[PDB]
Amino acid sequence: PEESWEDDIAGQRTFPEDPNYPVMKSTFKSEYPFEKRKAESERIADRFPNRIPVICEKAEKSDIPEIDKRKYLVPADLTVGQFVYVIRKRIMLPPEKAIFIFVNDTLPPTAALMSAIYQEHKDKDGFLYVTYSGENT
Amino acid sequence: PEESWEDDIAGRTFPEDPNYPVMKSTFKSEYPFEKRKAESERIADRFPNRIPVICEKAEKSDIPEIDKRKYLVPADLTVGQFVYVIRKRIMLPPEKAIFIFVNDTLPPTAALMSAIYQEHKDKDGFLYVTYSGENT
Amino acid sequence: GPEESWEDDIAGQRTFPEDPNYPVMKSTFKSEYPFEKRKAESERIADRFPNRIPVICEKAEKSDIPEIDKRKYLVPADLTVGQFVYVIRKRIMLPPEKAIFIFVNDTLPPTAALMSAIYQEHKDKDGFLYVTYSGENT
Amino acid sequence: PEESWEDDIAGQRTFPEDPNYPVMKSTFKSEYPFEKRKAESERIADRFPNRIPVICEKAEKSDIPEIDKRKYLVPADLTVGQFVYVIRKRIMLPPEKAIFIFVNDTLPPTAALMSAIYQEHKDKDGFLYVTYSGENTFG
Amino acid sequence: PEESWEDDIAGQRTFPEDPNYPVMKSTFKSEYPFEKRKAESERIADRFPNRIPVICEKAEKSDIPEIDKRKYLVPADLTVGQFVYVIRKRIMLPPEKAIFIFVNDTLPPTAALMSAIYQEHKDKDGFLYVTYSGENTF
Amino acid sequence: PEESWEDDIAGQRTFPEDPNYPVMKSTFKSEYPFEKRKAESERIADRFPNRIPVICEKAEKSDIPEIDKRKYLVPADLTVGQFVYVIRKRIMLPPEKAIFIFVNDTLPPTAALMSAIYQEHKDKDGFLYVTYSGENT
Amino acid sequence: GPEESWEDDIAGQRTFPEDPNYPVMKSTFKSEYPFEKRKAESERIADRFPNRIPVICEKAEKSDIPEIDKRKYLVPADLTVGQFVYVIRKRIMLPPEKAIFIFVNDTLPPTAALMSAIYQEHKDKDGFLYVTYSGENT
Repeated sequence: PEESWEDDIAGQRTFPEDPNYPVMKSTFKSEYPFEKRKAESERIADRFPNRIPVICEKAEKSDIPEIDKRKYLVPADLTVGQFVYVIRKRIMLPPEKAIFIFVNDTLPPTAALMSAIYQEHKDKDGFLYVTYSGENT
Repeated sequence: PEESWEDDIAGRTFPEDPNYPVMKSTFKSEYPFEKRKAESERIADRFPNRIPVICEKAEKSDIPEIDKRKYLVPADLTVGQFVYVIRKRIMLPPEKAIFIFVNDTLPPTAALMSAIYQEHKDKDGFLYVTYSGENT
Repeated sequence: GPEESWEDDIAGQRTFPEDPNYPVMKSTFKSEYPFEKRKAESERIADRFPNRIPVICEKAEKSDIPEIDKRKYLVPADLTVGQFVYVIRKRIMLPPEKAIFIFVNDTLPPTAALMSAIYQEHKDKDGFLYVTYSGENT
Repeated sequence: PEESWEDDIAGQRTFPEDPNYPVMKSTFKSEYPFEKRKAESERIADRFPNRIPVICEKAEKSDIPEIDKRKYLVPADLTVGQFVYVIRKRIMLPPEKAIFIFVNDTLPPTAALMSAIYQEHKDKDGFLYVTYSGENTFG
Repeated sequence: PEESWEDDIAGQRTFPEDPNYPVMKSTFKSEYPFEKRKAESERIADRFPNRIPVICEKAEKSDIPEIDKRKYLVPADLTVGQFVYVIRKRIMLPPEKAIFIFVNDTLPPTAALMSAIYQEHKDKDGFLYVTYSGENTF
Repeated sequence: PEESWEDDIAGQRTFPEDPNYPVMKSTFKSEYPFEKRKAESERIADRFPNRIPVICEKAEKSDIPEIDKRKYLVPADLTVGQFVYVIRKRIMLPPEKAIFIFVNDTLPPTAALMSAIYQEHKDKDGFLYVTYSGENT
Repeated sequence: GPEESWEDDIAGQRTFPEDPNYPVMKSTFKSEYPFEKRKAESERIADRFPNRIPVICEKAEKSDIPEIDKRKYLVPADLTVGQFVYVIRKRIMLPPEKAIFIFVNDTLPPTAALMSAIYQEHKDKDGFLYVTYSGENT
């Protein structure tokens, strides 16, 4: 025959997390040496003008959802608030939950342009590093 | 497998996040007078020949923000030059007008920032400047 | 959280361009106010401040000398031209190595002329003494 | 807003002279060749019959106030003293300060008529040159 | 620009005399000691043999105009009247107003020669002192 | 600073008479009544006994110089000629010009004594009136 | 104008020269008047003064005795020569210490002679008696 679809994953209305699923996420900087990161940023900047290459990773201690995407090609004219919404849609965080982002331990203002934040805060490797979190540090 | 760069964000008009909570308060409201006067005193002692400007956006204006509001302006700079410093900091395109206000007046372009400071400095030693995309 | 620190990050700049789109317009004093208002004003101020010459001091249009937002000067009658000139200098923060010139009726008043005497001969029909300053004699 | 009047200069501890306001003082004679000057004095004689045309300039070394007027059309019937008072009014020299005038380096008597002083002391170019000072700069 | 001539003194309400204009000249005899005066007159006689050396000053109480010349080298053949006209022309006294002169408080006749007046009235110091006035006081 | 002597009058092309110098040009007799004149001559007779009191005035039609002295106290022994020289010197008439004197409209001889002239011609008031002139009437 | 004062300023002086140009015609009576006029005059006198001798009395030319302007003398007929001589002496004011002489036709008339008798003998054809006076006897 053929298997039928059944809505049977009711759970005990708390769904426990698997006790032994060992996925070992690392920081972007730790996975790639500096020279590789700089070559990549130069290549992306050349290939995508008017785009800010953002490495966006989750704060270590925050239970805000993760996602497998950390590379964001942000149009230079986007505001901080707009980029934050891009992240929200990507991780599918419901609007009632706050989201915060950090560039070097500071909360960028909503109406600042990503290009300006980049101009001030880009890494020596050419990327803009952004941490996102569900709680203010 | 490494993650690929994708030009997938350019996709209409871009809505603002509904719950991204930054303080967004005025400098004077965040710090008491005595702390502010102490700061301006120290900066005057630390950076001679510099005008310490607290530069903030007018609340009702949709001109971009930036995270810098403390500006150490060389005393010989003109108003117009300082305005350009603000523009480049917030990256306002040149086709868009920018205005600044000291005591609710548009200071002249060719005035020296040192003279504007001498006339308009706050009781706490700072020069408070508001920037805007409009002049209402 | 962390307070913004002061950075001396503007002085090191290679250049300092003037802003290309800061649309402030400086009007002539006479052009902003009708005659009868200005005459009423000069009378009112003269009455309120005896022993004072009320001067409207504005920058010559073609001069790149610094401007300033003060143009109403309540000058002691006993001051000389030179002393008043120094008052203007200090107000606009023009460094002393830079020459400064002023004009009443498009003529350069001599130092040690008294402002009271300059006023006696050159006061406007509206009661103010109009003085133009410039960094380049014209 | 509109700019308000403030009496903010009267309370100054001092009032220095400007260190770089360069006025180029030139004697009237040095500014014009003899031809222009004689032509002018003649024109004035024809146009202003009962008037003595006086070029009145400050003695260089004197601390008396200056003024930008140096051409004085003095009615001929005026005495020296009356003309001197005209100078005082024009430069606003306070009465407690003496003032001196000189024609050909001499102090004319107060009751001489300007017409007579002109008759004897007029320049070859038709003008009467008188220098004023706050002291006797020829004694 | 260039200063223009203005007939701006003639319209004045009044014409007061200056309140602090100094008189550096008293009577000729009192300003110089006798020996200097006699030496001077001798010098003039040597240099000018056909000249009467006159010290001519205004009477004290007279409002007739003054003049700065008090030394007159009068030709000996001049009449009193001719010398009187010389004084009138020097001080610019209009002909409609009378002029009088005095030697030793007396009016010399209009047709006496100045040499004769000198011969009788010369001072001990060699000069002839003449007082002029607009009225007959003595 | 002292006024210098300048020969600035002799140069002149002409020398006009003053148009308004009003000095009385009148005769001694018209200025004083007979009583005052006789009183004066009597006082003089007492005060100067050996002196002849002469009132010497110019003929009015004559252009000869005047002088302010008209009272002459003449030594009794002087001749007419000597007295004439006294008049000439007082008025400074140059010798090349003739001089005449008249007593009662007659030319007295140069060698008569003034005392004799007085004896014959004295006025009723006690004076001797003498007219001098540059012309002979 | 104060009254001229009397001054004894002539007698003082050291010399008293005669005027160098006082030209009075010295002329004898006969030379000035023709015989007809003289005779006519003497006849008029003879009718008008019948008891008077008409004498023309003039000074001798070379004599330094004083002159006088009277030369016509109407002499009382009873006068002696000497009395008439005294009349001459007093008219010319010759002091008595000095001698006086008179001449009729170059001869000295006696003192006690009557003038009428001298006239009878010496009268001119023109009717006058001519007498010359002098300080010497020629």
